[PDB]
Amino acid sequence: GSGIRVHHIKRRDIVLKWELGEGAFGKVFLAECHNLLPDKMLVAVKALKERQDFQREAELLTMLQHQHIVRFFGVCTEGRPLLMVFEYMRHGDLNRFLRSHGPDAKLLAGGEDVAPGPLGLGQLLAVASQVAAGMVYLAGLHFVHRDLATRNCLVGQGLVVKIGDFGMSTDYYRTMLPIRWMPPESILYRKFTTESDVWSFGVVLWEIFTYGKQPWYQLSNTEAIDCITQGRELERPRACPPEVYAIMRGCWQREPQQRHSIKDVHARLQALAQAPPVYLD
Ligand SMILES: Fc1cccc([C@H]2CCCN2c2ccc3ncc(-c4ccccn4)n3n2)c1
Repeated sequence: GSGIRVHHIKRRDIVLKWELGEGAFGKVFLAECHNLLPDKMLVAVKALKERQDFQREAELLTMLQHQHIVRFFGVCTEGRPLLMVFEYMRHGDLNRFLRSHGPDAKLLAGGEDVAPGPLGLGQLLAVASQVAAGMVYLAGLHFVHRDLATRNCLVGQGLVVKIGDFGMSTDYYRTMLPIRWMPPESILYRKFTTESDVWSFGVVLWEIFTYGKQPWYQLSNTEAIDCITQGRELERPRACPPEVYAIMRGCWQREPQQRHSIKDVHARLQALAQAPPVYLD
């Protein structure tokens, strides 16, 4: 049948090195690949635990290509396990990267490409702008991401940041809803739209400027649901300038239609990134 051509990779061409991570996304390995882009190169490989969903995912991953979507190279389906092959993002998921650079961080981090310790305001803004740029692309295709959160973004060489997992853990509530990232219309009416992604992106913005804290971390899942549906908003992070907090708050309008577009949000973030406001205290 007709569909997107998905690149296939021979199995003897993939040499698994070791596991990088486990979780809701499956098992991810570091691997060498021959011959992807002409000689040998590191990639990330997702090995699937347990068939039909895989091909659909591979098709969609093939379609969704952007500077701020993690590069997908193709699949290996000759024998088990099924493999999906990605560019290797050397700094891992954005939530852990943020935490390792937070003030609270227990150890020093890096990396010859990024300084250890807290990120600059300009860098935090560059991280936010890049995730937004990714979201602009997806909204342009009417792709709705139902689990936008820093745990699903990846950080590569020199602080390039990309959306890393599409969602096709205490951050979830029993399906599993990333309830702390969800807008009122999702919780109340089970509606999720591109405007709902603007809300979630507002929460991502908060994650970034708290160096990866969990939204409403003091509260239970039902208590957080109470906050979200009663109109209580996450407080301004100490490292977050008032200009950036105004952007978050624009994302958190109760009425979806009064939230600013992701295009507008990205534009304001990128402007700040190019000229970061002075901010202390
Ligand atoms: F946005 C996420 C969050 C978590 C996992 C992924 C996985 C599943 C889909 C693709 N992917 C990738 C793709 C490339 C890559 N380079 C390094 C890593 C990685 C992953 C976990 C821990 C350390 N490193 N990854 N991970 C994406």
